[PDB]
Amino acid sequence: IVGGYTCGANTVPYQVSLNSGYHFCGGSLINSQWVVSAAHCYKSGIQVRLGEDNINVVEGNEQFISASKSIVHPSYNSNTLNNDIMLIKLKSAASLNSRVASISLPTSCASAGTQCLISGWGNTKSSGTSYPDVLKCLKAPILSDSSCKSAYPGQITSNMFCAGYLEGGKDSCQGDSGGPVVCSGKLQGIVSWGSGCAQKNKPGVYTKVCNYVSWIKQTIASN
Ligand SMILES: [Ca+2]
Repeated sequence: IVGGYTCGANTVPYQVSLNSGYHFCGGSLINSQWVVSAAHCYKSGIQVRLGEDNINVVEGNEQFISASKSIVHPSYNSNTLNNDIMLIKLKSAASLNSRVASISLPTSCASAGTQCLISGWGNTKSSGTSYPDVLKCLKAPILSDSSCKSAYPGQITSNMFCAGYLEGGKDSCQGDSGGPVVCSGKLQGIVSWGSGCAQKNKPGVYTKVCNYVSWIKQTIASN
């Protein structure tokens, strides 16, 4: 997260860290046994880390649970990043409390102008590299489809939306991939892609979760 603030320990209780020896992506806990992330975060051997703030220090509220199955969206296209969404089943149910909790799925899509919260452990600089150890947060609005398509001609599908600031300075960045975009208490987006981080006229692009609720629910109900 570039240009954000320190969330505060366990203030984003649905945020998870995907770990393969090191943090490599975020995700969101949608129930006691399932996490949703980006398909471009797929790899074998994932451990899901819940209840984290400092990812390099054991602080007492963590739960470390291995993944038992990963399901990449059937129509994911790695070249365009269309359908950039993945489900991860945990080997055992998480223990839900005030610091580890699930985030609701949306019943309706959020409209442009809605303010959302984006969070992650990604890079905090637009030029250079500095990775924080504690969770960072950014408040950002959903941008109009027109402004999003104008920023990225020929690249935005109906399964994507832009959020952030056209003037730059504030954005998600490398290492935030797969993490949540939460608006009015519902998961509306997944950190997907962009052109660099926090550059003028290049806002972040996010997977539009409201298009995938049926697939998510049917998949969880049969796996
Ligand atoms: Ca920790």
